[PDB]
Amino acid sequence: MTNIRVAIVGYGNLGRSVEKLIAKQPDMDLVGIFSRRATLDTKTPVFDVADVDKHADDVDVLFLCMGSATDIPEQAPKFAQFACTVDTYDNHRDIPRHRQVMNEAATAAGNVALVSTGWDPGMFSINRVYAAAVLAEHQQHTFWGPGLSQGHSDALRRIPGVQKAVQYTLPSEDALEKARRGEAGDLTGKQTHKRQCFVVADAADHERIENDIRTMPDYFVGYEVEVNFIDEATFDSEHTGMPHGGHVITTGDTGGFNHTVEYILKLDRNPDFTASSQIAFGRAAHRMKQQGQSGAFTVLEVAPYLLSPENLDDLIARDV
Amino acid sequence: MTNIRVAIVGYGNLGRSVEKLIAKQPDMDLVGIFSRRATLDTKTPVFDVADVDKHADDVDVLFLCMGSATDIPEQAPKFAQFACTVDTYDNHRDIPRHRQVMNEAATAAGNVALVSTGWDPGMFSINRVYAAAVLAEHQQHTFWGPGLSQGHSDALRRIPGVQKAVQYTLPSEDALEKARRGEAGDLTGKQTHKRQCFVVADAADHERIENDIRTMPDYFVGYEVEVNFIDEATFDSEHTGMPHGGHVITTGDTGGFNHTVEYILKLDRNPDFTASSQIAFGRAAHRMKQQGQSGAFTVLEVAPYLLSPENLDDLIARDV
Ligand SMILES: N[C@H](CCC[C@H](N)C(=O)O)C(=O)O
Ligand SMILES: N[C@H](CCC[C@H](N)C(=O)O)C(=O)O
Repeated sequence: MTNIRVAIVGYGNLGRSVEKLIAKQPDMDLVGIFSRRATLDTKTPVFDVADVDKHADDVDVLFLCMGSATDIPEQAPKFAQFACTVDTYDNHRDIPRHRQVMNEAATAAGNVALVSTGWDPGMFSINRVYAAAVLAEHQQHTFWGPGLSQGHSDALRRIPGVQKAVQYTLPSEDALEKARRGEAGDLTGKQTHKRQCFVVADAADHERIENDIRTMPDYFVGYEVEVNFIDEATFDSEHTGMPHGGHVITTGDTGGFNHTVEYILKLDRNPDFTASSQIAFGRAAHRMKQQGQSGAFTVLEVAPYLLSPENLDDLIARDV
Repeated sequence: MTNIRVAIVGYGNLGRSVEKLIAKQPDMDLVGIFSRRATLDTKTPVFDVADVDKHADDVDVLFLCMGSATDIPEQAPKFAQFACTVDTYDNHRDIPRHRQVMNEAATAAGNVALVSTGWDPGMFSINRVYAAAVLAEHQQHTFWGPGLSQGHSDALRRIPGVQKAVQYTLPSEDALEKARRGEAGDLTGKQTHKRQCFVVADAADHERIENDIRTMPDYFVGYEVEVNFIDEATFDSEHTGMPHGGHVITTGDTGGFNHTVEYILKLDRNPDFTASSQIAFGRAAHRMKQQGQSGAFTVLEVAPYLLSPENLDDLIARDV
């Protein structure tokens, strides 16, 4: 049948969310997990990542769930040569480059590669584009949280001396309300979000770790940053959740008439929504290839019906 | 240059909104208005609709701004044979049929036809699809207003004896809040919207007109309907606006974790946002055809980047 044979590459939080979610897909079959490790805390079969070539015939889509600001750039293209790949690559400054290289790779193999999926990048990206396209004269703002930013949390974890750490992005409600009225055109994303950190570290390292957090380009400089050092027991019991979300707000004027477009996401578990998007886009990638296409593609180049497990005609008869 | 020669067919509220808005498009040129009437309250050149064939060489896209529940079904296909057409056909039960016929017509002429655009159908349709696709187990509700429904207002105007009339769709805020919590799964759209009518008519016709409103299939039966008869002076001074909007709310569970997706529109002028969408989709239709495609297409089959006046690479470098 047209049941999409799928495999996951890597096995952290995201890989784990994708695994449990692939089960609720009516047209997908998890064939296994490709890992560097021989044993893994799962019932799902595991193969050495180095034996992908041997499985390149039993797997339709390769969900790249390993990487962050490292393993995806270096490793992602190698996988494009064996199957259709879907990644959630979120380094915004590098997305254009990452897509150029993935493209050469995918087109060269005759398979499709969907890059930088998720909710941001991903769902928020699509929303920014549609609203800005439809409203000729517009103002647009993207707000995150309140909630745990995965990108900022692991940036904190890479700082020598940091044992455990979490980062909460907190948006200004005033800014939020002003953006809805079209009164936030003089404000940028750095002025409308406070970044709150909770870090476990030896007291001897506090001064150094704090300066390192505050002067970290891209992630923290330019932002109002709060740094909280707590003992490990407090970290462990009070910071267990992973909620997140945000708003993409666009306003536009059509001649003395204001229009407000707002997309909102309230997620109880951050990696679970990222995996859900990554999955629907893997269904699209196969459809795109199965219908003859190749190379890299951003979420901006996929027609919405390609993500739906449903027949196009049912969608037009029920959803339009 | 690649400045899209465009023309408008018809000239009511929508045609009028499209005209003023085409001016703020950086890549479009209004060539004229095709009308049944010789004279029109505009500076824009007007041609007899019957002379479209003579202009089929000077016009790239034909914005169909005439029709509603009549002129579009009968007339829309004739125009597909002369240029790319964009319509805002909103008869939900007939959209699938309307697209089948438009398709034969467009494919037969080698040009593209974008059907049923606007905000609903249109923007709300896209949102229903994405959220339902990404969230495997989901609940979805569409709320309208508060505001003036154009479809229901002109349905009222067709009732013999009705001189003037307006209809306001009012959604239940309780339902709204319950949908955000995932507690509205037992409710339908008929139970969550009250339909409020303001009608001018001779007092002799009130009883008959009211029964006709209440028993009108599709538009009013099944809904809680309020009918208000007012004098014309009151109608004229107090019911001049055309605001509208709504929410598409989807919830989903990923294993004990809830996710809420909400798309909201607050429009100060209803036809102005419909025209803004219709316009961006006319830019896409040309791109689709200019890149070799033909037949009818719903908003579900257009990749988002096709609506943006901007270069794809700028979008990926700035918006992803
Ligand atoms: N930059 C955003 C987060 C985006 C979402 C996802 N990419 C993540 O890292 O959680 C924030 O500051 O909270
Ligand atoms: N059925 C919706 C309206 C959709 C929007 C647009 N199609 C219009 O007629 O205004 C309502 O009841 O208010």
